Amino acid sequence: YCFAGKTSSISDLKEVPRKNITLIRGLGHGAFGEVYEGQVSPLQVAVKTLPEVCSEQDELDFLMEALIISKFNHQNIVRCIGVSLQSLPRFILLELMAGGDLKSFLRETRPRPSQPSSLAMLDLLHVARDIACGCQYLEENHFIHRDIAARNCLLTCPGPGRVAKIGDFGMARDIYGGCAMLPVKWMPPEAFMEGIFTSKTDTWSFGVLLWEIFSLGYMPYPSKSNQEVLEFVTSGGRMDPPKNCPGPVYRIMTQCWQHQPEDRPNFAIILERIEYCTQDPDVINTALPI
Ligand SMILES: Cc1cc(-c2cc(C(F)(F)F)ccc2O[C@H]2C[C@@]2(CN)c2ccc(F)cc2F)[nH]n1
Ligand SMILES: Cc1cc(-c2cc(C(F)(F)F)ccc2O[C@H]2C[C@@]2(CN)c2ccc(F)cc2F)[nH]n1
Repeated sequence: YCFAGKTSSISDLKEVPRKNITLIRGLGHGAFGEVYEGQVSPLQVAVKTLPEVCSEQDELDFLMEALIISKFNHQNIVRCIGVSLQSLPRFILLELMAGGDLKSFLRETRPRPSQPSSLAMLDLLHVARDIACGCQYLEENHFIHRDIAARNCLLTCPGPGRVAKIGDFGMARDIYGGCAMLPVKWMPPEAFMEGIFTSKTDTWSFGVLLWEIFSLGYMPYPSKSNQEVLEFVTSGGRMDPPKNCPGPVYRIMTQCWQHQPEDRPNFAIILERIEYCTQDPDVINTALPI
């Protein structure tokens, strides 16, 4: 694997003795295996596991994740603490995000008649700004994530002062299973039509993510199916604003969704435009829907 002008190696990872690792509680499922809260000797960690019953192709997939995530050095990308590959099942140790994934956080935190005043519009911009920062770092380093979505984002803590980061790279690794598994609802025309991926691919996906954030955890093209989206988008159809979404934010989503890739902004521009949205009172004083 190459990144930042260097070729990484399996030895360059930090092997953590298995005896030092201790699993605390299950946290969900990954693309393939499972995930746990853990402790290393007292360091709080997250542990991605590789099933023992796995293919020899899956083993190599697992290693690649570790190598990929290890060469990143950015505050908006989950840190890789190390690996425990010499023992079975093979572990990958990663930064722990107490806020959990973003999609769930948005759904769990939707303002409701019981407790409406939970989140504000300014909080959503910071999350979007956080992810835009990471994507720019990837673009600057010529890495194409190719699966920018709320489900692959994590939060350090649920309360104020949370930071959002990109937490999963299973897609970039797989391309470096099938059609019904393709994230069609997050991809531009040239991706699901031709299989072309660039930094302007991630620009389109970030627009969908933006829509996810200001719909507060909704599913893109809610009532539509994958193929209905596939025909909707190629025809020039685009999603409507999320409920109460301020104009200048939606205007970012619509530029991210330009049909031709060269008509979409890069992440330097998106960031700048997003920061500008944090500077408009009429934007950050808009109330969220219940
Ligand atoms: C690498 C890492 C995972 C967690 C994590 C932490 C917590 C808690 F709040 F309890 F600490 C809860 C869930 C967490 O991820 C779980 C949800 C999963 C599994 N689909 C996930 C989501 C997005 C993603 F990008 C990677 C994931 F693995 N932290 N770090
Ligand atoms: C290609 C593209 C750029 C944008 C864009 C998006 C946003 C938003 F806030 F919405 F993110 C804001 C500004 C945008 O371009 C503006 C910066 C300009 C004008 N100097 C620009 C720069 C380079 C270029 F090649 C075309 C340009 F028009 N969209 N598409």
